[PDB]
Amino acid sequence: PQITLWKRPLVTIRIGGQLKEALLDTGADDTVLEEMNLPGKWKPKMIGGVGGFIKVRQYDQIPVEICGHKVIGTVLVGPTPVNIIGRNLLTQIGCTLNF
Amino acid sequence: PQITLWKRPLVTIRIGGQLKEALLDTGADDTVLEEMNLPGKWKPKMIGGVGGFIKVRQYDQIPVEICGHKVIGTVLVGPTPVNIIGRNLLTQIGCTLNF
Ligand SMILES: CC(C)CN(C[C@@H](O)[C@H](Cc1ccccc1)NC(=O)O[C@H]1CO[C@H]2OCC[C@H]21)S(=O)(=O)c1ccc(N)cc1
Repeated sequence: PQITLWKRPLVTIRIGGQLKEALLDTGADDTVLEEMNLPGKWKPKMIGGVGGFIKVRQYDQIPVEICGHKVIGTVLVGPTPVNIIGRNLLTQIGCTLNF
Repeated sequence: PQITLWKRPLVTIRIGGQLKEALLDTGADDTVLEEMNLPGKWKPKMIGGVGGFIKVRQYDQIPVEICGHKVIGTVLVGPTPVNIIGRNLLTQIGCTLNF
């Protein structure tokens, strides 16, 4: 689709078997999801935004479905206030910004 | 133009007479710039991101030059780690996400 920005650009994703709403976020390097119990190997990481840093669990090579696009990559899990789809996955769905 | 997301979508803006680099940020409701002087009336606001909230100066009706496009809207100034162009101004340049 072509998504305008008058409202937040929210999409449905599926990850670890669960459906979620997430924000398509060109300002995010990495995808970051709210706290959930994902199985798999992970390593700790700190990410910085407005307000400072959060500790996240970094899971590599995770399958995610985003509006019908089946992708595989890194997902960070921790205390973000909103589920965010970052550039690492935006590039896999072929997302561009146009003006 | 159409901007891919392999790299951060960084652009040159002009605000208050000065050239700056900024991030085109679809996950930001609002435009937030690093501490700077700016003429005009302002009022204090809190804005919230990953890590918590920061206190900013809200200036309304500020002209911003973005990639050759002159727009006018709200600019928040404060201790953000990066200059971020949010939807309030992305909409003014006709920006969309496409995939
Ligand atoms: C500040 C950016 C350089 C990076 N941020 C992404 C950004 O799009 C967040 C994404 C975001 C969105 C909502 C809540 C938290 C974070 N937006 C944000 O801080 O916007 C603020 C300014 O306008 C307001 O509207 C939304 C919050 C305010 S970030 O969330 O901190 C972030 C940082 C690193 C990664 N990997 C993923 C996300």
